[PDB]
Amino acid sequence: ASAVVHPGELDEYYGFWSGGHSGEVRILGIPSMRELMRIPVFNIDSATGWGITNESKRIKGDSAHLMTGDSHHPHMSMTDGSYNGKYVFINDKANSRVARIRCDVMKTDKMITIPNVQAIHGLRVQKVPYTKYVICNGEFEIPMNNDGKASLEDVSTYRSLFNVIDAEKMEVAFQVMVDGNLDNTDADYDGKYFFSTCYNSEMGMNLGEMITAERDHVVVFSLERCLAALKAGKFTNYNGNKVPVLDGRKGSDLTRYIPVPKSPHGINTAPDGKYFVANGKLSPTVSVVEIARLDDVFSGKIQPRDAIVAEPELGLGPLHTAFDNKGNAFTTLFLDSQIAKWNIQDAIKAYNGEKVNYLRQKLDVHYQPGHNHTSQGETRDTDGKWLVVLCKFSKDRFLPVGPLRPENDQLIDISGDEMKLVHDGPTFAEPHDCMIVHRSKVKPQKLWTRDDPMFADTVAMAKQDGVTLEMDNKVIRDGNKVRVYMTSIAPNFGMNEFKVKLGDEVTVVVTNLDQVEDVTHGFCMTNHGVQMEVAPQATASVTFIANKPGVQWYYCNWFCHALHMEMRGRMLVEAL
Amino acid sequence: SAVVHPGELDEYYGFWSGGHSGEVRILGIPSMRELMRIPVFNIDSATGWGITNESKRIKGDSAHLMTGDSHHPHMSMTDGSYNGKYVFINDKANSRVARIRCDVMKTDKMITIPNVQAIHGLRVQKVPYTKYVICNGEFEIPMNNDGKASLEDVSTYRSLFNVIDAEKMEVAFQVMVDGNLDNTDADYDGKYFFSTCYNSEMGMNLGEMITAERDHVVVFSLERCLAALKAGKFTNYNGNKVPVLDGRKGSDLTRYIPVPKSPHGINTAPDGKYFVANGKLSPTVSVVEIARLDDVFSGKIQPRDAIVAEPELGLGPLHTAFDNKGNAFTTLFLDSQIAKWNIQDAIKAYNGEKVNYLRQKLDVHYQPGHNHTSQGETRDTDGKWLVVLCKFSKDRFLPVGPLRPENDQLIDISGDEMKLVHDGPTFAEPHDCMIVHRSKVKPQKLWTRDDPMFADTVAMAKQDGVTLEMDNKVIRDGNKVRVYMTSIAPNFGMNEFKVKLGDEVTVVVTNLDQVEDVTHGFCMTNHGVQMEVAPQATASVTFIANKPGVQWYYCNWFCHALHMEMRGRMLVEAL
Ligand SMILES: [Ca+2]
Ligand SMILES: [Ca+2]
Repeated sequence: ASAVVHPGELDEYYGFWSGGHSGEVRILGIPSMRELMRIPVFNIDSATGWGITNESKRIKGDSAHLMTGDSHHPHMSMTDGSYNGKYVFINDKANSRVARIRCDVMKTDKMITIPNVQAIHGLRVQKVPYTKYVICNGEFEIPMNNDGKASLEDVSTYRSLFNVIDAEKMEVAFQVMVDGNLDNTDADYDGKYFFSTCYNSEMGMNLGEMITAERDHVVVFSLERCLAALKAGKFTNYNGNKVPVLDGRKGSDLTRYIPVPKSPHGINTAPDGKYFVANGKLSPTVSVVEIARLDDVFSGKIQPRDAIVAEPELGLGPLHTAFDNKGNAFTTLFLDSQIAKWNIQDAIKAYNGEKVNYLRQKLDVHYQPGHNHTSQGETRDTDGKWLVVLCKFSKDRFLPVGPLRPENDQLIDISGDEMKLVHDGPTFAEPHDCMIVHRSKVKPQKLWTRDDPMFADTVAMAKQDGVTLEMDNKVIRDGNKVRVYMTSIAPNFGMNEFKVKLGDEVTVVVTNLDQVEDVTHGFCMTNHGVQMEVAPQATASVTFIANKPGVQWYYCNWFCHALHMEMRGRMLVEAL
Repeated sequence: SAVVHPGELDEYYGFWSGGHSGEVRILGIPSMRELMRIPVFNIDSATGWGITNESKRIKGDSAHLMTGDSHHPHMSMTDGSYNGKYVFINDKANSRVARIRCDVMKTDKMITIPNVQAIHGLRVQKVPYTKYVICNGEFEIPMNNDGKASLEDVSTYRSLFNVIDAEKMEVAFQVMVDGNLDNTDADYDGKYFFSTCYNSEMGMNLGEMITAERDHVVVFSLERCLAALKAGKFTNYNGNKVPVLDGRKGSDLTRYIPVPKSPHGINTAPDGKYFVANGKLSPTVSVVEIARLDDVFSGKIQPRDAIVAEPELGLGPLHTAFDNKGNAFTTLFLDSQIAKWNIQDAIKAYNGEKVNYLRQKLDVHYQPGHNHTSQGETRDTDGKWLVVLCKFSKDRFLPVGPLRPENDQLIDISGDEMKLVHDGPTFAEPHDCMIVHRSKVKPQKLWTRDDPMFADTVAMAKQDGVTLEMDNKVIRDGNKVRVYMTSIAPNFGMNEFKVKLGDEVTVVVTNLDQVEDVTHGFCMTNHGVQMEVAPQATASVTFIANKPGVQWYYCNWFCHALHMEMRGRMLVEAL
């Protein structure tokens, strides 16, 4: 289509982007490819104070002390295989966390550390009947009792686990121990199966060992059999936690292993729910599995390789596949630096021995593509309009900026069934993955509400102090703790000064009482490394030590009003 | 045209304030795409800036701060033209100034400015080159801010103007003033600097800060300040050695020009002939003829005689940029417009001639703060592009919840009518930006082993007998362990190493690839530790091995087809 969005025109879709090594999630407008917002997740965000405010530290829980992460796969909750706009889930590979973003407020509301695992890589959502579960893979291999004693160097004890999270509760429902490691994951359109690639079926501890096998596998998980095993008590608990771990190693009836060449990476469900495609990586192929054959693999009527219905050669380094609404597939070729457009039914005919061309087109991309994604492509609403390709090396595509270069997110018009590159988008910190949802499916709110759970503990603290946040400007003294409750209505804080003793632990609680959307305030204590966003009708709080004597100005750092520079007051720190 | 198609390059670099995010951003102009984020005052998960030992060294006395608010990014000049060497940037929130090296596009120096609170305006000396960087303390505090008798005694409170030696990155001197300070600029002669003041009242609340019908612009004579310093006419405060000069009203070092009303921006015209101070609460700007300043200093004329026009423009004038034709573009925050006006016509109208100085008002969306033209703060001003930094985007973009982006609007000014061409959503309210032609900036492609940015790490390795270009070694030092490893994609030079529970582990990684932008990373899983390791760079991080058992480290950057396999084990032995 046209990719130009002129002033006063709106984008058609939201993109929820991996922030990659930055630890954030980004909202893009499609097709303009402009970044509309950054949602802080695993990072310490100076702009909003996410990671330093008390409300955000509470959400981070057991990981509040961590300052970094690597945001991998962002995916939105579905009802009957269509996006429902409620949540976006995102994993941190670096510290094995999963977080949930509420789309009403576009902030992270839950975060959990997955036990018993190291490195959560693939993450997707259950599609059908709705996102009951979020699925994600432990990529690295570690002992279940990883205590630094006899298991430390004993590779025969090392395991990777597949993780099934209750999406609404944001708690791990169960884990499945597998043979090999795990890489990417996806779900069917029936609510019956989940499936993951494995690159280290060898359980190798160095690169050479991890690339010896001509075929690793896709492991398929039967949800029905897993739930039955759980109900029958056929699980183990490890590490003093209560997460049930099921045994899905070879020999189990919970899982089946389909051999796939070679150290495969992406695994992608076709939007008709008929097939999934596993991407060959070191083999110049993709492997196509017919989902309707999985029951026969589980019953032992056919062998796991009998579920493969095509295995077309495409090119060098296939990593990831996306789909249009017409039966075609778009596969990234990392080493050839192309997208291969191919037709699934023709690839099936060719696997059956028919002399038929399945390859439609190869498009040069710039350069070294990882994942690629189509508009609404992971749902039944796939529309065949846009393809976005996440290229890892931008080389000559942008002005030079030094020894660290941006990545290149390339937008391709696939609407004419003939692919045309229309935009090179420089991006920071190597987004891994993204998703594209039509604007009609996402409806954020304009104002916070006073009962929001995200600052409910801070409200409860105020109530214990006898403070009404909507009304009060009060200083509560609790020994060497000081709790300062202030209102803000642009261009004024509700207190012009307050006094504390040197060394006091000061918690400032600010409530923005403006009632107009977009009138964001901030609170910054100068020279203390403290700043935070205070959104309309929100309460936010930060705790710091008053370890600097004398006059210490606080101010509203956000431009909320013509007189915002004058929206400041003094913390007066008395000497001992 | 503002379209940059695939395989075409932008014409200019923009160096953008990251606002409350604490970073600096590099944009392509006119595409308005963000090419890079340079970490400064923030803790950058992508690169490890703020957690690596190299970056904490650079941060010095502020390595413990996790936040900042990056204000005014400006590039060094030679004879009033950008020279591409440095970009300087202030942190208002914690009173710091940092320097970015443009060869590697990383921050190389950072200092906390003493005796002050809240650095707002920052600009560079233009002529004969950027010898000095100039910046303002916005808030008013005692010089002996000890929490004793001065605490509530407002008569002790002061703001200081700060002159930094750009090449040394040390404060050269400070000038104490009456009133506070807001924005600043420099002439094109190397004679004068000048700052706005909104709190000439020394008010401690909003009402008190807006009582005066005129506050002022304070003009600093560089020659007189240098002479006073050499004569020993300075004081030191707070046990530091920064010389503070007395520029209060009546000093020979400064002159105070009355300007209505709580003014904000102050902007030098590209011919060096005028500066414009922006009226804010007064619907005017005040135009000063720079050549009159010597006569203000000698007493031949009085300070208000420096003003040659004070045209009414509209409600809330905040900031002025210039084309290459004698026109000015002033943001009107309250009217939500840009006013295009002609300086010489405004002077004629001030002198009673029946001439219209207002060329056009363009609606912007919405509530503009600063605005900037392409090469506009230099002699190379080309009159092609104007960017306007609007604070409220309202309905301009798809809705994203209670926090909305700002709107950076690109306007084609190359013809007689201003034409809006692009709305750019931006994060965290950029305060200010600059636009430099691509030909003036020439970054390098690879680091070199002698770079000062990791020299202390190299010197540590040398004390251990380690040659970083060759060695994969573990050094044991009591409860400290130093691990030196090479990386050549797709392999680290070690597949595993052993430590004891509770050891303080420093991992030093040197990337030996010789191809541009084959970036590696090092991440210690579940430890909150990750960093960029650029080609030919060394990077290091220190953490406690407080988790027993197998702890995988991996290359988080996609450096090779086999990057997922580029990983090894830290084996943490139980006690
Ligand atoms: Ca393998
Ligand atoms: Ca005033």
